[PDB]
Amino acid sequence: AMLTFDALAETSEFARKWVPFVKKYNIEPRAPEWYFSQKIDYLKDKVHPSFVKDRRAMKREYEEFKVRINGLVAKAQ
Repeated sequence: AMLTFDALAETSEFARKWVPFVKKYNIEPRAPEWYFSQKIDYLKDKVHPSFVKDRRAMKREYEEFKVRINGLVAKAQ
């Protein structure tokens, strides 16, 4: 029930980075929590030269997003 104007805009700004990312590199699975948490070594079958750099940026964007959300849950009491 976290839907608030800040929660919605942040989720949308993140999904607008994650969704292209998933399509471009055919990320499996598509859920970002399960993907980064499966530390099954994730380089198999990836061939694009921008992947390593983009995956590292994206992990940082996800992690920061997850924190901003945490701070919106705690700002609803």
